[PDB]
Amino acid sequence: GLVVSFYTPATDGATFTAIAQRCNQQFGGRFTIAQVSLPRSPNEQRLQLARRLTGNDRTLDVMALDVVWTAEFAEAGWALPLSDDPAGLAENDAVADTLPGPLATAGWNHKLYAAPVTTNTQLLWYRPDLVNSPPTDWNAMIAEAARLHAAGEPSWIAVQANQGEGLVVWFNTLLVSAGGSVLSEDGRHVTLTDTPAHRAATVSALQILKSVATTPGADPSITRTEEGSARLAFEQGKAALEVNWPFVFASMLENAVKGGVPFLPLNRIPQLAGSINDIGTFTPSDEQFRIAYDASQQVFGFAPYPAVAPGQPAKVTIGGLNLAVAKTTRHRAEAFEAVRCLRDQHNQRYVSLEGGLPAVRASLYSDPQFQAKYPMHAIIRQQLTDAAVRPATPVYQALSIRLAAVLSPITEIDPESTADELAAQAQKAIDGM
Ligand SMILES: O[C@@H]1[C@@H](O)[C@@H](O[C@H]2O[C@H](CF)[C@@H](O)[C@@H](O)[C@@H]2O)O[C@H](CF)[C@H]1O
Repeated sequence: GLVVSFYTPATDGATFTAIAQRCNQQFGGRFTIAQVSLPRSPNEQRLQLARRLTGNDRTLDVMALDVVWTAEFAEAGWALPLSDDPAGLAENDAVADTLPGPLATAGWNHKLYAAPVTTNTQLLWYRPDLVNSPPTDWNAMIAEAARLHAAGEPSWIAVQANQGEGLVVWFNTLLVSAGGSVLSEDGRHVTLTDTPAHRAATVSALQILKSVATTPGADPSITRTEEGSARLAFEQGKAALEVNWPFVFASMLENAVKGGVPFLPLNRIPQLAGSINDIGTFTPSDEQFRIAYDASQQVFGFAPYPAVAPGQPAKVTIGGLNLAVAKTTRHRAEAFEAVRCLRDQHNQRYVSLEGGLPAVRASLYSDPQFQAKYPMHAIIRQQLTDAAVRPATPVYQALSIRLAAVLSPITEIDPESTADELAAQAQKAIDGM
């Protein structure tokens, strides 16, 4: 029958292709979901969708949106409200058995405009064979990197952050962890420097960025304009401390079994031969998972994101993907039916355990069979419960571009003057209404 197109980030395309294929067996031949890839970069993801939306591409049906695009797509009319489902089932489905943090990212002006499908929060990943106890706060991270450099050990702090959205995410986490905020609750005022407490938070965050950027043994890549991968730096043994989203867990086991991780030669364990399937994905039996995870524990550990204020946890910026029905769709009923099928319990287990993307269904985090394959589950749920959020505003794309340009390169941050420049650039973004 008809085709429901399903646009997703390219890096997640294989995972969502698998989910769509499962969802296509359950539709009685009434319709088919066809996954289509978008570039890497949240901003260029959005750009491609916005061109199709303003050009009235009537073949565009369902979109996997970064959590920061809700306000823009809702206010533009590009994402239909879930109440536009002709069956009237979308809103109840979106909230049922779903964590509240993700749901907050899917709303605008008191209505839902998307159904959460994946969420995200960053953890500390470390080498337990080199780092005796994982740092609990950022001054401790700095000290550990220095101690490693002095011992001749890998000294990079690999943070998934170059000159774009990941850098804005890191800054947002530090800022909110210190008690600040980019914008006011209603999104209409810049609150980086408007009170002494807010200015103090912004300065504290900038001081941490600058300190990490200039630790002895820091990555020479910080200053340049090119793109590096924290995940790959750690897998290659260039860093013993990494701050990243939890997809690095699935990556570490898979690439180790393939032979791509020098300090974790799972490719030399006979019991793991053939645990890569014929499309290249690590798909272990229960016993193979136990063998690979036990081996990995010697060289790979995880821990909460480091705090800014010692003594209590960080407030970690939430990430993820929400499923929205485009206003261009010719088939609203089937597009909303597809959204419900894409986020069902079976496909949520799959998106976390094979795709590396945290599920949004609360039940999974209370499910011992899921917990046995997703060992980070408790820290992830804790960090999603008291999460920082990036500002929700229709001009987010312009705000993030202006913020990232001030922050980058982080070696050139000077906390007091950079704080004022940030506030002035943020103000230009929201002055564009
Ligand atoms: O498509 C990928 C995605 O771009 C990127 O997304 C994550 O970082 C972004 C940049 F900070 C956040 O804006 C986003 O919210 C958050 O999920 O890494 C994911 C895997 F962790 C991928 O699935």
